[PDB]
Amino acid sequence: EEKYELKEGQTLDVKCDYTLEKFASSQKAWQIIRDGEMPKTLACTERPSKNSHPVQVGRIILEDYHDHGLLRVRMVNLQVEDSGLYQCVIYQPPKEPHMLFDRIRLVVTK
Amino acid sequence: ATKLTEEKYELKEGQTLDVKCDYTLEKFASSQKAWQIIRDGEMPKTLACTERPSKNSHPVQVGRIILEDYHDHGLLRVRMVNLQVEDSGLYQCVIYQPPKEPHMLFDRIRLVV
Repeated sequence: EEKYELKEGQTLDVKCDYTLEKFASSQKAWQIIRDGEMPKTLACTERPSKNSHPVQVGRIILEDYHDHGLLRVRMVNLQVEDSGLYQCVIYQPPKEPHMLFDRIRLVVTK
Repeated sequence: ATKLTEEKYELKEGQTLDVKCDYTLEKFASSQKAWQIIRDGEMPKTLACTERPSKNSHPVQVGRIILEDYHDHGLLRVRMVNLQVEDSGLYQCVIYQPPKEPHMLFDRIRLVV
């Protein structure tokens, strides 16, 4: 329930920590939580996740810092319609993803 | 947990910003490293960098910026001395690794003077 208020054109830059010894090479994803608590994946790493390589999907950039146990997420050139609830997960189909810890709320205004 | 990449430093004119940027020693000890400012609509801009290769401990001084690369544990120390209001901004430590994009070390620094 951390909430970040940003303006159009700005960048959200966050770090999601995970247990290095368990999840460093696990595939990971950034999701928006839509109506009815229904997650939608907007960007994911490769399987296995590559250390450091920036993965850019649309305006989202993922960078997995294997040596520090965190996934960095950037949402660049923000738009009002990016506003919502987001989370990092460990992406492991065909099982349901493992939520890493928490969700955040992003609010983008003009 | 999920947190902002930046860490906020609120300081007064005349004081010194003194931060550490940890890195993986066995990968990056000799790599050239830099302190950059992140301005809106521009590429990150290096204000000071180590030599290539980076020397153990010897300070590099550019204006009021002091860089020190400690090879005992793999840590880049950055100071900005005699701080001015105009120093306020968003900064990062990076490791150069051409032809890849520079690799950012955590945490970014949100400086408010």
